[PDB]
Amino acid sequence: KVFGRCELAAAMKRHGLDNYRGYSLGNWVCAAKFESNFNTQATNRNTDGSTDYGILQINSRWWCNDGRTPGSRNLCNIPCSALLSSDITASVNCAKKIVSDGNGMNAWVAWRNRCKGTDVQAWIRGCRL
Ligand SMILES: [Cl-]
Ligand SMILES: [Cl-]
Ligand code: NA
Repeated sequence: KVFGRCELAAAMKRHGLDNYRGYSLGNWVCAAKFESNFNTQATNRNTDGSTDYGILQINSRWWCNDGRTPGSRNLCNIPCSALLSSDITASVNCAKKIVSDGNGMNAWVAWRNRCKGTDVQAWIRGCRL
């Protein structure tokens, strides 16, 4: 599923991400835009052999099991394919664990390079929330 901007904002609110660990909703919408272009099906292979999955590009070395990343830790205890669903619950639940690990949203490269320090509230402007 390719979400619209405001539709995704509403879904992430319904799932408790607004101000989760102090990150306002716009931060999460901005991260999703630049990680996946709001597409739940997005996948991208990395040089180390791991793969990133879904709307928030969650990595198969640490967070989910894809059966082809040797030494994977599977800290979210889920198959990576579950992160590609039109239902974002599994992605949100795993993201909550990632953002709590100590580095906050700096775990998402695109957030640090394209969202951090910008006017992220623009990503929710106009939306009925
Ligand atoms: Cl959803
Ligand atoms: Cl933080
Ligand atoms: Na915001």
